[PDB]
Amino acid sequence: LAEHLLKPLPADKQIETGPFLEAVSHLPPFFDCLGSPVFTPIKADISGNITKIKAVYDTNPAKFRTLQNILEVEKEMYGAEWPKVGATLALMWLKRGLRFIQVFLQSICDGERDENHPNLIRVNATKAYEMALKKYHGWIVQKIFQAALYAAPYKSDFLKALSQNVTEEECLEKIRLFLVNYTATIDVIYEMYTQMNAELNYKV
Repeated sequence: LAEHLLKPLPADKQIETGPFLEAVSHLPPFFDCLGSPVFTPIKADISGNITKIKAVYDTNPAKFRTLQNILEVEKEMYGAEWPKVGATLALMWLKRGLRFIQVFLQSICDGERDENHPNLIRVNATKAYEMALKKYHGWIVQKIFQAALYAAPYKSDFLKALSQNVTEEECLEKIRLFLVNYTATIDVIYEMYTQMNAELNYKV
């Protein structure tokens, strides 16, 4: 996780597309090590969106140099169907998966727990869900998330699975290091969606 740090934001806060895609491509693999087939479609959703944005970038790397460039080019290129089209739409859903991961990891690092059930991660995952995804899901997918939640590993096991023979405390400090530029980048992407009026609130 500290092997594939995101770059810091440059001074103009424009995120280069190519390095962003390379960086977040390291995230989906972690899903194969959570110990459950329940995670397979989740991995596919995030990976799928990365692939869709990459395929749009690959057509013209210079025109799509930055994430901002993607949104503004597609707005011009598509007309009325935008922002519900192309790499803009894929990144809109990608950012919510990335924010989910962010809120979950930060919650774990901040020592948030259920006193009653201390070695579970259900409260951390639930907070992350509420903050990033829930309002974009209809009732059925919410019900599926609730069920899926029970495939979650124990906290102790989750942390050991992300790690080297290293203490839990060491592993968390490494996660905190990863979260610095990760959080800043996602925040800038959310801000970009707001400024460009590209955010949509349809539920699935």
